[PDB]
Amino acid sequence: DDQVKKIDKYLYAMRLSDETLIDIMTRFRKEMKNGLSRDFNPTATVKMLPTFVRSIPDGSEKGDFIALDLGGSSFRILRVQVNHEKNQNVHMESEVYDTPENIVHGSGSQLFDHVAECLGDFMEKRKIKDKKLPVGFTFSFPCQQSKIDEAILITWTKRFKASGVEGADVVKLLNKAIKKRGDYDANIVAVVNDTVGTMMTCGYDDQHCEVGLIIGTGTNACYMEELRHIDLVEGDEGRMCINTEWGAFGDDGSLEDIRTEFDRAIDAYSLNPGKQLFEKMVSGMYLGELVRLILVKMAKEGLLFEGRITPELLTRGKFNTSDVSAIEKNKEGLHNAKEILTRLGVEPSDDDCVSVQHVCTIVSFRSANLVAATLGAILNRLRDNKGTPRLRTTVGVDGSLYKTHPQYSRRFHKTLRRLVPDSDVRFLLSESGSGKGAAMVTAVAYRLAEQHRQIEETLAHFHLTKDMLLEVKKRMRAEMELGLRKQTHNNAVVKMLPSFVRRTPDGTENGDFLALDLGGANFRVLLVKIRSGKKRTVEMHNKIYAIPIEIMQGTGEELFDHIVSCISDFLDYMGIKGPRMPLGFTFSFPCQQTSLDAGILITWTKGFKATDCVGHDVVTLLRDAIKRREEFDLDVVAVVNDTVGTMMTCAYEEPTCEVGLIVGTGSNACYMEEMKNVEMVEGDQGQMCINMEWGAFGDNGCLDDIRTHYDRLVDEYSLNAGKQRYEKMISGMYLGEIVRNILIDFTKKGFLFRGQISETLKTRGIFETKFLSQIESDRLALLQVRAILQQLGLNSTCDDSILVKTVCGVVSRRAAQLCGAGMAAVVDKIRENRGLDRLNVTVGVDGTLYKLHPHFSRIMHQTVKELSPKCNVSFLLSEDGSGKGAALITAVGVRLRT
Ligand SMILES: Nc1ncnc2c1ncn2[C@@H]1O[C@H](COP(=O)(O)OP(=O)(O)O)[C@@H](O)[C@H]1O
Ligand SMILES: Nc1ncnc2c1ncn2[C@@H]1O[C@H](COP(=O)(O)OP(=O)(O)O)[C@@H](O)[C@H]1O
Ligand SMILES: OC[C@H]1O[C@H](O)[C@H](O)[C@@H](O)[C@@H]1O
Ligand SMILES: OC[C@H]1O[C@H](O)[C@H](O)[C@@H](O)[C@@H]1O
Repeated sequence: DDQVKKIDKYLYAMRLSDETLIDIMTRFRKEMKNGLSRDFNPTATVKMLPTFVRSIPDGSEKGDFIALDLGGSSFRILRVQVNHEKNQNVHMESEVYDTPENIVHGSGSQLFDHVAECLGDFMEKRKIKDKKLPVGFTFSFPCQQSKIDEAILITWTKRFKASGVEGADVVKLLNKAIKKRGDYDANIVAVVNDTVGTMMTCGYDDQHCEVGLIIGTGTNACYMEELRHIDLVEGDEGRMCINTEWGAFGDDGSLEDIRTEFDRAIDAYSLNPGKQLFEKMVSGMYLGELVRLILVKMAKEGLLFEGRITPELLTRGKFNTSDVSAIEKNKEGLHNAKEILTRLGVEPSDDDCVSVQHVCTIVSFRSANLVAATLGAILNRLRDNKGTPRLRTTVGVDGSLYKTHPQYSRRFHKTLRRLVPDSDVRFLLSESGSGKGAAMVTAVAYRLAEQHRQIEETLAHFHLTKDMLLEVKKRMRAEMELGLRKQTHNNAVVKMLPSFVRRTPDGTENGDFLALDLGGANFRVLLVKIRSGKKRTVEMHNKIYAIPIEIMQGTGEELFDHIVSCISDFLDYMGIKGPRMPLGFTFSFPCQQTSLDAGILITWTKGFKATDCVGHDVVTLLRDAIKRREEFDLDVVAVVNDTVGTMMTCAYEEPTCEVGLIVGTGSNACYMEEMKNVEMVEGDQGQMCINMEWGAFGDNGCLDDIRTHYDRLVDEYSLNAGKQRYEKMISGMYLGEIVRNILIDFTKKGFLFRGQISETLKTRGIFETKFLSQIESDRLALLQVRAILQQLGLNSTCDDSILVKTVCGVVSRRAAQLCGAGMAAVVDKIRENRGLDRLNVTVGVDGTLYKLHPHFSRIMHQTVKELSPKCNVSFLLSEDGSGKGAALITAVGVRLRT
């Protein structure tokens, strides 16, 4: 009773109470929250690192893996087969590799060369060098991880201290060392902390396992947190294992009232002074040394060995944690004490043995009590997250100390259960080591890496390099030349059609005009009033009319009768009476014009297919339909492409506007060409607006090297298969179908929607590009991308939505770069043709995809700037539509009759 009582007094501060433990538990509860917070994380001592392991095993894991295990008391390499054969969950084989102090304390290169070598030897011996076994790495040190296959070493701890590793991705260093060998290939697909491996190993057996605990060389814990509490990981969806790195608790000085002189001593002479302070009161690397420091002070005070002090006793590290364990054994402890102390150079008495045993008890029990306190905090946190009165959970544990001390685990469990009386906790020893667990992570990581690889390979076909874009630019220029030249115009796919509009607005136009706008999303009839002079004005009125697909694809007589019926209506709607008014017809299809007011339809594009129209003058068609109605009369003065109307609308105010662009249902462009270059039109004086009909670029195969399997599909299922190829990679009518076809392929490969091709995904048109703009600028819940995808009819996961958003982006980005390259050809032709060093030019633009898409216009302007650097291009969106410009065209037309 005496001795122990006095020893209790001497080490009174090492013998913590339940009140103190509860205090410590509450301090740890607060550090966990700081760790997880985006505000305090940078200055949190308990790092709460995301591990990217979002579940314990589910039973679907299967494969043949290699697992490395570095950082604990032994460096191990294992080959782990999981459900690789029926009636054998797991099968394991292992090897320990001697890794002396000079490697652990030397250079990083030397360290990772050593790991690569042992891995080589391991594969060599088992002849598995060609099996392509995915590798998992258990690396028990704090790491910064943004994905499962990256591990940026934050700080060395425990016995390791190799230069050049802190701040480096150890996957990359390990890859580098293996490459240097040149002996074999190794696919490192996952890195995990040993706490995480333990949790996964135990989780494979028990589905209630939510915590991984190590009490070995060092100490740490991981547990399953809710994504909504993990501020540094995007998403509020589900759970993710957090590696607490609890050894660093108190590094800021918050446990200074618990720490003793002994703690301070061991810390000051360790490899990492002032770091991992909590761990230094708890783990196997330090307990023996704490005991030795206490025995030295006691000896010095003549409380032990009659003051005898040997140099062996004074040698740091000479009394290890194994000695503590031996000494605390029930029957042989005192005897072991005797032998152990006898070897210290002393001649310990029997009382000395009892005293030393008690010092070992106090040190090892304080450790157990401390870990109980911190684990209690994690258990309370889980209980709060689950929201129930009682907590049922399994803690998987590993570590030499916990496995070999004769009393520790018992005492730790007891105290833990006392401190968290609301929990029903099971402790499951991890008898197979971290490797089994690592393998389970590895299996999942490997499966996902294979899916990502295939998705990337598919999407890479849509990526266009700058050089590729410069080549598209070059080809567009080449086709422009072909269409403008007499010799080659007839077999040129980019027709370069004269519009018979020879100048931009001169400011004198004025009058009241009617105009039609046919071919885009909305058919419209307009009334436009233009007034010049002191303060010019334009006044416009319009009405949209529907054109059912049966009339768009019925007979020309029916289509024009419909147009005439809508004009009739609009005249009544506006109260237009009096003499026949001039009218400008914007008809957005390729026409061969012989004059402003004559235009023979060359082919239908987009969704129109009315019969007896192709090869007819559409002004004549309109004129005929007005005569059939025999009511109003009209003076059709002009037939105009929408590109050309758009340009004129923008050039009303901008003298630099000499280009028109449409990116809506279809895509096309127009620009002012010099008459000397327009060889299909007699005259070499002045300019002429040319309707490129650029949609058809590629119809001769010139873009076959960039069209993908999905482009081919869209064209093959289209109304005009083989035609308008360039347009089909850019415009509104087509991007949605490119996306849809990519989604279907990914769903069949099992990368999206659970492998379910929902009858509405199999339905063409459903990926409207209306929803393409919507999906491409979202929320963070992507809760937006969900209602879009569900309304139609599938059921996303947040992983799902993401993929859908990425696919959309790849398609729209390529569309805008393609569009850019064509525009880069047009402005550099204008520049180069006028002999200028730089060209300041405005492009009047319109179209629904251009107007509504969040990134199209930006990406496209950037491309133009990169591909034609000596041109400074301003893109001005029309507010008014083609109407103001069709009216201006009509005014000049009237004027030119006189
Ligand atoms: N909070 C504590 N901190 C340190 N040592 C303690 C503490 N509580 C009890 N002890 C010591 O632990 C021992 C009791 O061990 P315990 O596990 O409860 O019973 P047993 O003797 O079977 O191991 C005694 O040596 C006692 O002085
Ligand atoms: N939110 C959107 N994002 C991108 N493109 C869209 C969006 N909504 C509609 N579109 C596309 O815009 C096109 C129509 O534009 P346009 O040809 O100029 O017709 P209009 O202006 O007369 O309505 C369609 O092909 C449609 O798929
Ligand atoms: O090996 C046990 C623990 O040792 C240390 O404290 C390391 O920081 C931690 O990464 C590890 O989990
Ligand atoms: O409406 C935009 C474009 O769609 C198509 O490409 C039509 O051929 C073209 O004439 C029109 O400019």
